[PDB]
Amino acid sequence: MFEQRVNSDVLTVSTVNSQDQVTQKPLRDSVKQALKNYFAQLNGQDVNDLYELVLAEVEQPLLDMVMQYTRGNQTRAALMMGINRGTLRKKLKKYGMN
Amino acid sequence: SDVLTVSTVNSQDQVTQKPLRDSVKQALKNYFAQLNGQDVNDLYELVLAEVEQPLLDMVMQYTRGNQTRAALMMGINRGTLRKKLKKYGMN
DNA sequence: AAATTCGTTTGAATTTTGAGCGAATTT
DNA sequence: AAATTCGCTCAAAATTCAAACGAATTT
Repeated sequence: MFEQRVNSDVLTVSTVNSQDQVTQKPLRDSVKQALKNYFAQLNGQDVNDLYELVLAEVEQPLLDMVMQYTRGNQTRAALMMGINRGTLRKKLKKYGMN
Repeated sequence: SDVLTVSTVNSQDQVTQKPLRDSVKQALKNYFAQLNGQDVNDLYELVLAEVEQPLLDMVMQYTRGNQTRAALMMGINRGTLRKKLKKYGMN
């Protein structure tokens, strides 16, 4: 009765395929494509912040949406994100979303 | 100005970049829509796992398996990296 | 009014980090 | 032959955390 939903098909993105059909592909693939395009435009420059770089780019929308979802309620937001309320307040401050 | 972007196509077959954060936002809007007041519980680990794996995979490819250079690129500790690789069983 | 949330401290648990080391590997 | 990396430890620096609690909001 319940079809298996793989973890990679939980957060998905609309894409267009070779037959102009709209399909959901994992968010993973978005991250992969972003990184591949990032690496290609390096041309051998040295990197030292890739994790923080990727992390900000992902934390900001996550907080944005979860704050919209809870209608500004930091306690619920912290509770559905699975992090301490203080950690959440910290992150929100970090991205000027307070 | 945006270092992390993905490729989009519009109805006129024009390709265009968009910030990765738009993808993340879309995926989440879809997630929240699909569940109807069901409880979300560990959304941060959820998203974080969805992002750490392709990151590790791409940086390990770029450095041809060299964990030390990977860790240096990412700006994390080599131990932290080994740990994360263990976590997603890619070692 | 009642409850919930906010805003903040405080100290404990957990995690990340650096540094050091011989073994194994790459150059 | 050398240099680099790995695999692994120790402990200390940093971060996350669960509690508080009154003030401030919301229900």
